[PDB]
Amino acid sequence: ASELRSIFSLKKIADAVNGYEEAKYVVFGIPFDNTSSYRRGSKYAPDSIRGAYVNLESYEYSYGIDLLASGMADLGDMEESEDVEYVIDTVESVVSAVMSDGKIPIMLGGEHSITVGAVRALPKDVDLVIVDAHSDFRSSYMGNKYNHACVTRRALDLLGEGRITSIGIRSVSREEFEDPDFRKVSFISSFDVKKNGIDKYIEEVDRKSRRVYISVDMDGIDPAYAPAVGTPEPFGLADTDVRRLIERLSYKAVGFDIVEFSPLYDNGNTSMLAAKLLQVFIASREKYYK
Amino acid sequence: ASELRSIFSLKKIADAVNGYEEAKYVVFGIPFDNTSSYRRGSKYAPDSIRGAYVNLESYEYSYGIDLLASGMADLGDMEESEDVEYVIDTVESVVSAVMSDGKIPIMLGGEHSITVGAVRALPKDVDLVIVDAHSDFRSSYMGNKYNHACVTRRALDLLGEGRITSIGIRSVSREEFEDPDFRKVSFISSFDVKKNGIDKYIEEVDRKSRRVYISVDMDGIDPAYAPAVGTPEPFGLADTDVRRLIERLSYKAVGFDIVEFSPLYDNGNTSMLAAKLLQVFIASREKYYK
Amino acid sequence: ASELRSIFSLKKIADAVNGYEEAKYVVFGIPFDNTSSYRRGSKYAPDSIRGAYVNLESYEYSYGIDLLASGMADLGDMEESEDVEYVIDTVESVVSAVMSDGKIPIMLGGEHSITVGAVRALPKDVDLVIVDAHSDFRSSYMGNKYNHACVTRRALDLLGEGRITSIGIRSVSREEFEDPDFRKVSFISSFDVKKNGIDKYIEEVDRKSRRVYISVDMDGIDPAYAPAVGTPEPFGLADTDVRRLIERLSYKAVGFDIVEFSPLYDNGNTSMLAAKLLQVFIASREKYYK
Amino acid sequence: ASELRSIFSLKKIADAVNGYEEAKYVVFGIPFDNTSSYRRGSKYAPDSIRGAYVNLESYEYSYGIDLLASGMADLGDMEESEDVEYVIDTVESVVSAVMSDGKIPIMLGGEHSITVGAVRALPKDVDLVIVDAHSDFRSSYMGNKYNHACVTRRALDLLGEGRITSIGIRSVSREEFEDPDFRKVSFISSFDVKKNGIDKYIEEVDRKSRRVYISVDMDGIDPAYAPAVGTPEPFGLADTDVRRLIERLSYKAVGFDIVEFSPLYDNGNTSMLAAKLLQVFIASREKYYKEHI
Amino acid sequence: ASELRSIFSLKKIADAVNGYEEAKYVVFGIPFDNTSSYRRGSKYAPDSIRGAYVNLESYEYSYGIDLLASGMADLGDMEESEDVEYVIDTVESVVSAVMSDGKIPIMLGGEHSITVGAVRALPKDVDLVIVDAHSDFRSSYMGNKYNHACVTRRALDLLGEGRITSIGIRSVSREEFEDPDFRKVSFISSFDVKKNGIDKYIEEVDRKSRRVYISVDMDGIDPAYAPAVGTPEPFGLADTDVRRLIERLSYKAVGFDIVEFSPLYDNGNTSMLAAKLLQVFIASREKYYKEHI
Amino acid sequence: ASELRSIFSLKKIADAVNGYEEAKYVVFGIPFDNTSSYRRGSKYAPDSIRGAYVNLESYEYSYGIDLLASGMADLGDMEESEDVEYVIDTVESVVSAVMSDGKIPIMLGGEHSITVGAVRALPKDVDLVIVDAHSDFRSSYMGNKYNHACVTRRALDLLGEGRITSIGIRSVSREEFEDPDFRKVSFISSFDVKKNGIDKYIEEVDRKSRRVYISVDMDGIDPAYAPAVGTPEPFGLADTDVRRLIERLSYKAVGFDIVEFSPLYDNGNTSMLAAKLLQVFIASREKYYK
Ligand SMILES: [Mn+2]
Ligand SMILES: [Mn+2]
Ligand SMILES: [Mn+2]
Ligand SMILES: [Mn+2]
Ligand SMILES: [Mn+2]
Ligand SMILES: [Mn+2]
Ligand SMILES: [Mn+2]
Ligand SMILES: [Mn+2]
Ligand SMILES: [Mn+2]
Ligand SMILES: [Mn+2]
Ligand SMILES: [Mn+2]
Ligand SMILES: [Mn+2]
Repeated sequence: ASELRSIFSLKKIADAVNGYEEAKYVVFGIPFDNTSSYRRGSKYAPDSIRGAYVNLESYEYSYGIDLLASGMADLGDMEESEDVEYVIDTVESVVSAVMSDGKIPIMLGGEHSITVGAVRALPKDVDLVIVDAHSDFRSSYMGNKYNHACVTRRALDLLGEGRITSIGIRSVSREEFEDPDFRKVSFISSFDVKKNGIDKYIEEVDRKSRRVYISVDMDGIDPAYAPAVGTPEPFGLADTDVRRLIERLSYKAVGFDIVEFSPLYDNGNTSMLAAKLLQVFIASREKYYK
Repeated sequence: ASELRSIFSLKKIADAVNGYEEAKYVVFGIPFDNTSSYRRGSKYAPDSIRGAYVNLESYEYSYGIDLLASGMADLGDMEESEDVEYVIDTVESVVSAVMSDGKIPIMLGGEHSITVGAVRALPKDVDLVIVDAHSDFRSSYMGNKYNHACVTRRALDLLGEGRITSIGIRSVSREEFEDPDFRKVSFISSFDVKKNGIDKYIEEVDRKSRRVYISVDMDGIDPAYAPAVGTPEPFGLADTDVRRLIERLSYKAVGFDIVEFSPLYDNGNTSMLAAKLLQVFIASREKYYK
Repeated sequence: ASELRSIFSLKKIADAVNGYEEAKYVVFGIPFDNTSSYRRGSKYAPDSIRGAYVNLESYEYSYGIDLLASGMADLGDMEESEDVEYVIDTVESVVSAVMSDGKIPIMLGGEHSITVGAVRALPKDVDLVIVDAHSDFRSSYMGNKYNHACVTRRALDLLGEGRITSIGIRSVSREEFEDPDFRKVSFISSFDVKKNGIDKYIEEVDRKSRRVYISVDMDGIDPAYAPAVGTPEPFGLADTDVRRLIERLSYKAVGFDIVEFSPLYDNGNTSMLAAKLLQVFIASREKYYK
Repeated sequence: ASELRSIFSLKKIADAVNGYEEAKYVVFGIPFDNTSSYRRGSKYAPDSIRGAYVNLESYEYSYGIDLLASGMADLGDMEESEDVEYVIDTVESVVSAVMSDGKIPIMLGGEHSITVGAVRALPKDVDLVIVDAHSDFRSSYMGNKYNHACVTRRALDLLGEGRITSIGIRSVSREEFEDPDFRKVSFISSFDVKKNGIDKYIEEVDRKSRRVYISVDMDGIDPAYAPAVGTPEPFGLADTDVRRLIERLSYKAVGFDIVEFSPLYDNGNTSMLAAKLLQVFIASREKYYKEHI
Repeated sequence: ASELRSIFSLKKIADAVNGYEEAKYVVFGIPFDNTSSYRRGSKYAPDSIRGAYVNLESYEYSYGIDLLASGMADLGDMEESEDVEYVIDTVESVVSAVMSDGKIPIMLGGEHSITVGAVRALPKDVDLVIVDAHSDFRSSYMGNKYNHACVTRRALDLLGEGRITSIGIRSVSREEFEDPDFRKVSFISSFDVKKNGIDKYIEEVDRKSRRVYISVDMDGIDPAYAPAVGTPEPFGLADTDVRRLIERLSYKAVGFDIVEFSPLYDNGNTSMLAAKLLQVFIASREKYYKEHI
Repeated sequence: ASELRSIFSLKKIADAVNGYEEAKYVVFGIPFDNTSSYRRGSKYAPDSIRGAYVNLESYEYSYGIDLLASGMADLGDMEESEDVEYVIDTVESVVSAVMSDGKIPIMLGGEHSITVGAVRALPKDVDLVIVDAHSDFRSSYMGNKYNHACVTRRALDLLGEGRITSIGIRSVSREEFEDPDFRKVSFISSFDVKKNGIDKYIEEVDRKSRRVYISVDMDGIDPAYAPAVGTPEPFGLADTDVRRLIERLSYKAVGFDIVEFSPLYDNGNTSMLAAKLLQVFIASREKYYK
């Protein structure tokens, strides 16, 4: 009976051996999809990342870290729901608790809008850093203020100006651009990165900010390195630009998330890049602290 | 921390609420693939069946049973291995234990050859009932006696004549047919079923056998109702023939298994039929005992 | 400029050569999708049906009817929305308007929930005829009484006992089976049909009803024939069982809708089946009024 | 040097072991497609059939015939060409030739219009038996008489009345149905079959004809069994219906072909049925000659 | 009755709001394919482009141009035809016509051979700028002069020397390379670009030509960015390289087209780049006329 | 009968018009696959490369070389086997025989493990050059020392220090990093290449080595360019980095293999890249010996 628990186990991130009590890093999943209009399937993103992860080594070669000894847990997934507001509420209290207990939340989702709940838990020293191809700055979309095209908006409301940066941007609504409050966020385009490099904007954030929260909207990355994103936008960042950003900023991170790609639209390469960025986050941080 | 175990959970069959201790039905998964030459992916079958299952109702309408109150557990999956012999050994001891403890093993696999381990645990009153498009009767295949094209062979060696029946058969090797021992198994073709019906051969088994073990090689079923099978064979059984067989024989079953289909070769309809047959098995049996 | 309109045209059903005024059958799409919790994509089915239509002939062989002279019209799609109530309200209006004008509404939708709007606009002497794998009889699903899992409950409230029949049903939640009002609807299982034939249940309707509305939730059909449906359920009707029903009730029908299949889950076959069901409705009816 | 030819071989039908001269059954591909409108990819069918064959046993259980010892050869594929007339003319020579030598041509194709070729080669006693969802009976299509929707018409031009049957049909253009010549061919609807059984229509042909040529347009079968046909038509024949047709008629068959499916549109199940249907033709024919000769 | 036309509409480019008469930019599809050998499905490109466009914003951030107020119209698609000459002749009339009215034709196609049409309509001052992985510069292919591998050749026949440039090329048949006439066209290799930057070659064209027509053969782009092109060729141009080409040249452009990709071969990313490239042409051109007129 | 052989032919590389005797480059396939534990399908890559080849021209533009007159040969495939050792033994023989005859072996395989056989047949003055994402330096994997995760360990045993260089490496298990013998191989990261360029590492080989063998494990290339590889790893080489290496070492090379990509995981692009790498090897070399 226990000899059976010893032989069989449910699906998990391979290196998340530690339970919650002992974990420095707490990986969890939020299967929410219900405001996405173009491609659907983000619901299934966490699970497919658990799938991809087996192909990965328990040791990170670039950083010289063994993830097996990094203290990761995987709680799994929350109930599927159709209600953005309930989903946001739950994220909020979950992120509170992890952070409160001296741990670092790593949230795997479907949609971007779950990040709103995370922002709600941010203290005043923490600044927000987004990777994204769109400014999610609409006042509302589809009669919902929590449509995943409003996340940058919701974040402004909660944090104020001189607090939020988003990088990769190359899709913006007119309604958004003409808004006065638009200038209250630092929007950095993919074209800017392609011209001046990534380190320049990584510098600005590393100077200005005591602590950070990193949210990765997968579609900021060019479709070539990430085909399965929910809303593809040509001319985007390189997977290495996002690696570099994470690499540099992870020592100051209170929390992390990866959102907005759909396992049903490719054969696994995107969920692979996702699982790998989850590695870069934990490995770069452990090297730093040693 | 416990409020978290209350919100998050790892992937499972939805109705497998009960732990091992309280379960009448013990679902587990065996991710083995390593002798399959044509299509690969059975490794991933159990997981995809967990996936499909959510679309299903917790109540069975045809049998009037609520699976939530049927006492199912899901232990999960065993370690992936390349070694048929190790995999077979482990299956053997697992099946022993469940049966020994008054419970009914329900094994989700990749390859058929894992059934060999199950047979090894069968008492003398139990007879074997297979659904399959091939006689897996080769003496050996690819320098392995445990190649999944030898399962009917291995089963003969263990059980003797007048013990094994396989239904759906429409692919047979010459080497197999010319073997003297071939007649020691009751091979029933799909063509026979299409002519005389299924109930006829279900009758023969229900008369002759005190108890049974049911093993479903998914490819016995016609490709139309099951596209993702590992080795497709046209002109095969109807999904309802297999339903009917299970429906009728489940009250005498000591154990069950579903094998030989690959989630990567279709969009989920096959793993759906699989998950549904898992239902028909438990529901038809609970109705009988009431 | 007018010689251009004669050289280019927008995507249409190739036999819908008549404008509204001069039409007997009015074809329109509803790209609504937003309560489907398994497979998503319904939204795109109208477009795809138009696409499949090109492979069909103008002359339906089995009825000596030429569809190019059947008075068909194609109005395209209604703007996408996330609001169920609002979508239903609009449907109610379009449907009422069209029947008032002595025309017949062929509604190509996404979800089944749009059928509610059609039900609202129905005269005391029209009964509802549904093909479906599920009873769709929930009082409410996922915080909503217009969830597509409720379309039959909603039909009941509008129409009362002895007006609604649903064929193909094999998936029922227990809450629905136990609700007292369940029996006020003639629920016919696919098992009943495979056993007693389809004509038996057709006779039961042709007798008891002066006029009808036909709703095809495409999953009533076995996944062998409609693999692209939103919620597959094995052991279903044959495509020829549905053809037969349409063939037989087409002369009494006031309207007709087709729902619940995501064209993304296959390579065209399902939407071809949907396009052929369309061509059947219009040819069997006209053949009649010859 | 020659040890290498012993280790490596080009791709073919695994049982096609003999050279042409020693072969009874000569399997060959014609990758032609350039008249097909709706789904394209027929060109690759013969290759995909060779690939699926590996999954099949060399011995056919239901006939008790070992295909390895049934005198099969595989010539491979013909060059691709955009010209219909050029292919049809090429087929005709290849069909005539193989029949002269008392061999049995099995033509794996793309489109159905390659069949026209084979029909030019037929003696007066041979009748044509077609499995198809449409009456490819159209005077012309897209400024082409040899367009793959006109195959039946071009067949009637060659054979005349009472020589041609086509089974499974369920899609007909009024221009064909209104032709006086339409009744000069036997058309059996997939609905006929589903109502009267296939055997009835098999019985008629067997009694009437002394020899046949069998042409299988893969879309005559219901899309559930052949999902990857070039022009799908629901409410078709059962995969078993076509098997029974072949089982019962292969002993009189002078030639055979399989056409109009496209491997790009599924994961292999359609080319697997196509390969099985080819086993069935050879095997059931060998069963006849082992029993009655 | 008329309330219904207010609720329902046929599918088109979401921003193509104006009728022809009031339009500056006239977008139209030509679903023609019947010369394409390797991957097929170009026919469906224009439809798939309209479908991806829904994912794009009506306002283009990098140019500060609202497309809804840029005078776009969408005529829809032309009948399908199997005849190359017939389509090319049809295009030529449609291109001439739209240019006469001082409008700007945006031709969404399948194959590249539709471009020939548009080239017949060009005035003497207009030069042709082609993005392509091959030199579709072949005297004939498969007994066809208007075969889609001969587009460049037929272009030279019409314009003569110094009038034509083609960028990104990395696949050439020796029969072309050995032609004396090969040097009468400017061919810039994708390797040239990757070495010297795209701007260099953009500078040359801008200085030389007073006006241009831009033809984008989608396979000139590296398969990483356009996976679903009809004839993929690795080591291609960056998606950004083509954007820069358009950005910089759309103010002189009398016409534009996008061709030779097939939506059947991916999940939408290629038609999404195709739709973005069309936004880029219109937007960057409007930016010029808002700044300098 | 002989006029038939002139009209039909079996699947071949369209420029391999010469028989063995008259050939300088000998192209052969090894459909071996049976130690790959993630994606399976390598086995089919030779066939697919032949298929992609049809889209290529006979004349390679960038080298003024006509491949129809380069003395190429295509021998087809070796019978499938499940035995690694045996496959390797056969490879060893074919490779030795071919180099002895002063011919160059282009081996199109499935797995990387076949390269071992080629390594066995190498003279004291030929160094090994590998493109790969992983170090492949395990002493043994999954109960086997000829697992494809070991191909570099096995290379070392045969060749000793200062003879083996591997470029693109970004995935290393810790056991390999810690083994003392690790440093006896020149391991070049894809990060090193993106930073310092590729030419730097090419110079390092062109100098230190008289002659070489080139092995392309296709996953060394970033999933953007070879999405169909057996084990994807993000942050990799550009396809042009590999082209460059081949361009530069082709004149010293004694053999050349291409491995580790399953054609099932894409729609042709990877095998096109593999076919183009083939055409590069043969054109860059010949251009040279002009
Ligand atoms: Mn976002
Ligand atoms: Mn975004
Ligand atoms: Mn089996
Ligand atoms: Mn089997
Ligand atoms: Mn339903
Ligand atoms: Mn329903
Ligand atoms: Mn035909
Ligand atoms: Mn046909
Ligand atoms: Mn071109
Ligand atoms: Mn091109
Ligand atoms: Mn590797
Ligand atoms: Mn390797």
